[PDB]
Amino acid sequence: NLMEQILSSDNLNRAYLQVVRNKGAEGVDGMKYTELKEHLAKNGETIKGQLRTRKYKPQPGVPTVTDRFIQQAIAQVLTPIYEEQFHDHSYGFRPNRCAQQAILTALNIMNDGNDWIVDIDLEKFFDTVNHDKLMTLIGRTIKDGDVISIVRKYLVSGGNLSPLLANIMLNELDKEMEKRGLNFVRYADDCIIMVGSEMSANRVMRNISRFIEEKLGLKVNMTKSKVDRPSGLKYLGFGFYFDPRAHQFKAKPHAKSVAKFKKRMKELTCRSWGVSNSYKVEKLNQLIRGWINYFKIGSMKTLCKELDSRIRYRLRMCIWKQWKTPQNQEKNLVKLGIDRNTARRVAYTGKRIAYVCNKGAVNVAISNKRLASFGLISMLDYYIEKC
RNA sequence: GUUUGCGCGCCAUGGGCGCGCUCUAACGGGUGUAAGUCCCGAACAUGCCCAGGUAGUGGGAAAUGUAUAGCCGAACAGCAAGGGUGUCUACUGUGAGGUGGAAUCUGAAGGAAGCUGUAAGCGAAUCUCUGGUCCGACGGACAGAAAUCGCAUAUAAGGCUAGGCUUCGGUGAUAAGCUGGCAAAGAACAGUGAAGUCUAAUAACUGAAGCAGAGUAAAUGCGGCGGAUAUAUGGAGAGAAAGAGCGUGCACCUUAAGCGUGGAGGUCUCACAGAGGUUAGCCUAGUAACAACGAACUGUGAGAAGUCAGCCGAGCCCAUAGUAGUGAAGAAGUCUCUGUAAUGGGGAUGGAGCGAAGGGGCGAACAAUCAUAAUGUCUCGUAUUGCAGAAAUGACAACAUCUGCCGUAACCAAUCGGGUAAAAGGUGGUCAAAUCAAGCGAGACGGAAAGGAGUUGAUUGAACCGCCGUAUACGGAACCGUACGUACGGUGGUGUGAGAGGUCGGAAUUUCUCAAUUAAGAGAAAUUCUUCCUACUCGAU
DNA sequence: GAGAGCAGGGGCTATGAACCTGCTCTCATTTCTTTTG
Ligand SMILES: [Mg+2]
Ligand SMILES: [Mg+2]
Ligand SMILES: [Mg+2]
Ligand SMILES: [Mg+2]
Ligand SMILES: [Mg+2]
Ligand SMILES: [Mg+2]
Ligand SMILES: [Mg+2]
Ligand SMILES: [Mg+2]
Ligand SMILES: [Mg+2]
Ligand SMILES: [Mg+2]
Ligand SMILES: [Mg+2]
Ligand SMILES: [Mg+2]
Ligand SMILES: [Mg+2]
Ligand SMILES: [Mg+2]
Ligand SMILES: [Mg+2]
Ligand SMILES: [Mg+2]
Ligand SMILES: [Mg+2]
Ligand SMILES: [Mg+2]
Ligand SMILES: [Mg+2]
Ligand SMILES: [Mg+2]
Ligand SMILES: [Mg+2]
Ligand SMILES: [Mg+2]
Ligand SMILES: [Mg+2]
Ligand SMILES: [Mg+2]
Ligand SMILES: [Mg+2]
Ligand SMILES: [Mg+2]
Ligand SMILES: [Mg+2]
Ligand SMILES: [N+]
Ligand SMILES: [N+]
Repeated sequence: NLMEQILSSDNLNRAYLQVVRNKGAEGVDGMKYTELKEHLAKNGETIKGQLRTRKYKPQPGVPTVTDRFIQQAIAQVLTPIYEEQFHDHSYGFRPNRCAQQAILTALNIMNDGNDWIVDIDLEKFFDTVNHDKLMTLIGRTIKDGDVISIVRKYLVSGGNLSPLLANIMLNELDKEMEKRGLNFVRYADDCIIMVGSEMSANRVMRNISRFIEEKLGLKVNMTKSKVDRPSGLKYLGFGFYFDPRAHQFKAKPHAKSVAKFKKRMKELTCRSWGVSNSYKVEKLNQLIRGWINYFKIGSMKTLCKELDSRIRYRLRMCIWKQWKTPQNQEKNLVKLGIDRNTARRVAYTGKRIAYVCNKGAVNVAISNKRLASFGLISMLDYYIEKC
């Protein structure tokens, strides 16, 4: 019956729509995602019969569009009921779940008083699992042998099937967390487990590693998995800290995520980048919206204002280098309100770009108000608006 | 399409090789056959230091100037022949046009071999040693090339900017260079500063190594080797060594804005004829040119402005033109020494030739594209086999798993000693399974289906970035530039900007027609995209 | 304006780094050219 639910016209159309919304690469067949509608209209009976009589290929990284499409169909039918059996503190590749929820729940549990963190990471996941125990776990849940044959055929050969099957594999780890009596959140093969004591956390860590290497079959990494205080814990891009009052543990953008944002911002504000500065401002704005929307549940106000000053400095260097020329620099400085003596003095200091864009007449002519009216969004103001 | 940028000729105020005349170290001495060379003797004025941040006097150590004949002339100021304008005014031509004034810009990095006065800088054979800088292409530094070696270099080597931490801590002056947060180069100013050399005197009153970070790039950095170095490159030691100015000779050699002179091809104007249109009369264009409207085209003569930008282009065609110009002070040809990566340079004969300019066509060659008997396998059996689950009975008291401590200072955060599967404990018993057995696979082992392991031609190469060698000139030695400076030779790299006009060609959309007044079928008017052309207007070099 | 420091808090991973407040403090520039992306 579950292959009849896979091979039902609504599900096939939704898998097609999700594939053409993804707009992924073609694969080994080379077929376009725009070609998928024609090939469905000309092989609907062929695809459905080749799947129902178990003769289908899983042709083998990017999957082929027909392979990714059938993977989508099985994933849309198997993300429910598996989602019904899942735990509450699992947040990765699930509907209505994200990293923000994980950080909120981790903060609430640490604020209960579970200071010591057990970091457990699963290493090289779909390589490490054997297919038979995974697929008899799926068989414990799914009773239709056609689904078992097609899913195993996809495993012996990313797309939405793979994180679902991974979350099925790690739901046993979550189940034994609930059985053991432990507080945790898990996104997707990265889980932090929160207990109260160092002896407790070491014992929990070794018991978990023994469980995963024995019962689950996966092998955990000795390098990435560790025990740590929340000051030393990163999780889904978030660092952590303790507020000086004891009321809250509070989320912090980790230094790696801050460095990622700074790298993308320094790319988007290159001086020699030949696009117009309105385009750089627009791309910078979109990057700022994405990063602030990810980290608005963290505490980064000093970081936001320092990054604002950095962005404005780099944009002033961009504008000054686009003027390029001492008469052009003097003309625009006089236009923006600098007197001609200071404007000529600064404009014939056009080389030393960083120095003159740091201070003085360039800071007055290219002001924060004028950059705001130019189109630049402050990190601080958008951050205060978001939370 | 970047003031100018073409051919040919002339001319040094440019450079060589000679001849002369004069001058050469503040002012004097010496030393000496011989002094511009080597040595010796003052003052004044700055630089620096006697400091506490200054002045003002007293003092003093190195350094510089007055103060070598002389050179040069700022990114210094002024003058300035000329050039441009779609600005304005006059005159003259029938017109294309021309000439003269004002106004404004310009007078440039390549010949008025522009002119005048500076600031600053420089300023003497040769040898030896040494510092710094530059070069050994281009190319993120491969490939290709005639074109250094090794290493490293974009989740950014490296340099630089502002702080922090840990250790330490007084001689200074000359002085090329280095750096000032980076595309590259210069000039300016500031801070430093290599190599050595020189000094380490006097007296007072009134900053270094490192260390991790942060920020900042149109990318080269370090070391070796070889070479260059008159911005008269910083110095040290030798050196009785040359340097400068003026004049004058050489069938001396060269030069893009100087002087003279040529401008085809296209474009435009006028006058005659023919061809036309319209009312013997008048016109022949315009829309940038092609195209299309239009009667507006064709000859002949007379004139006017005017050329002159490498990118695949040897060579041939048109016309100035076999003309200007060069050639007998000796051409072409031939022979012979040779050089480069390539372009060349001598000689000896020979006796006359050689031979331009702008713009269009055609085009060899080159580059890019375009065309011309197993395994395995489908379906059978054979023995197995991977991973679920349930359970007749045995073996035993240990197996997991979750909660973080002990004492002491009269009172604990290894705050004080010890430990971290440390106390005290909870929680669930722990496996071994005879038997039975799911679904999906995996290999074997055989038996039959099948199945098999260049030529030639066409299109395109629109434009652009350069680098390198020689010659020849400049800004500003080098480096960067002057259209890749230009000319001639070599080499890589990028790829077809916008508007407007045409093609209104090909394909799509709206509406008609055919099909049958049926189609996501075909044709047509319009529209859009698109192939292609046009410096016509910009933009880029 | 961009960039620093200080304190100035408290609690815990306690003689450190986290954050969010302030003060409080500096740095002010070649009055010139040239050439390609
Ligand atoms: Mg004398
Ligand atoms: Mg005497
Ligand atoms: Mg000149
Ligand atoms: Mg000149
Ligand atoms: Mg003078
Ligand atoms: Mg002088
Ligand atoms: Mg000198
Ligand atoms: Mg070179
Ligand atoms: Mg290079
Ligand atoms: Mg760096
Ligand atoms: Mg000197
Ligand atoms: Mg530079
Ligand atoms: Mg200089
Ligand atoms: Mg030499
Ligand atoms: Mg000197
Ligand atoms: Mg010339
Ligand atoms: Mg004429
Ligand atoms: Mg001309
Ligand atoms: Mg030409
Ligand atoms: Mg061309
Ligand atoms: Mg060509
Ligand atoms: Mg021309
Ligand atoms: Mg062709
Ligand atoms: Mg010079
Ligand atoms: Mg040079
Ligand atoms: Mg050059
Ligand atoms: Mg140039
Ligand atoms: N020109
Ligand atoms: N060029």
